[PDB]
Amino acid sequence: MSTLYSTQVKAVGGRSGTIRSEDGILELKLALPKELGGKGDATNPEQLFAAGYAACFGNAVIHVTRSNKEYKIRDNDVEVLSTVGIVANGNGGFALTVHLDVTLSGISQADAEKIVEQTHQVCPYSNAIRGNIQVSTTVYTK
Amino acid sequence: STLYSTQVKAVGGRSGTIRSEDGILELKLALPKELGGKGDATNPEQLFAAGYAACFGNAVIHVTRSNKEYKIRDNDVEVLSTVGIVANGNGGFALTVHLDVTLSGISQADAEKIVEQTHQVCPYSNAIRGNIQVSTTVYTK
Repeated sequence: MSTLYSTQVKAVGGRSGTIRSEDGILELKLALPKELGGKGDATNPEQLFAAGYAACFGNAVIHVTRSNKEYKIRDNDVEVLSTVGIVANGNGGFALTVHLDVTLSGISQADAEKIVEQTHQVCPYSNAIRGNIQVSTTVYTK
Repeated sequence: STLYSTQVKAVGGRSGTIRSEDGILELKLALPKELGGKGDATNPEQLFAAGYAACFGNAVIHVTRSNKEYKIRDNDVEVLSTVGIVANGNGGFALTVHLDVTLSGISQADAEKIVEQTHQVCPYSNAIRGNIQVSTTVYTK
């Protein structure tokens, strides 16, 4: 299959530097959080990953709910709260952890759990990290 | 032990919003024009490209300063990530990743060896190994 969309982002200076997409849409400074000896003035790779994952997955949730043909939902009926952490692995190394809190409005609990299970096969983030990060997921309805 | 943890809330998918719990990261999201959107705002692929390129560059700095053959400052490292989204063969989507990594003031062979070492260190490269075959080109400027 051919690539549906591609984008480029330039990062200079590591976790204390800057990032800027080539189209200028995304441009912001980075800072080490206080937990890693920084100020926390600005975002960080974990925050950026958390945001992109939560947004991909929520969109895939909408996409799966609508392909199942049962529920009437609008986009804002889906909320994903991602928790992204960085832990120590091996000797001195670092690994990521991900937990997803998925809240669906106007859907039964069993259907929401089945929907969320389905979207893990859809969102490219989940497919990207399967087996390396053991993603945990809790499904809420409201 | 968990050394740092962050939370981001996303409402409405690729046309909605994101907001970190501490308020530091708050952005609108839009579908790109290639997918029929207006492209007013960022998207999950840009966010991933930005996070990945920032980790790898930071891990490149650490690896270079761990072999201790070159004295290098932060802005001597630049990572240009190319992230695409493609449909897989099984009713889902997959990411593609390419990294153009530019290291100032060091030889080509040392830069290639440093980048190879970094791929074992950056959590994002470890996060996707076996699912995404990352391609990498090393430049020395």
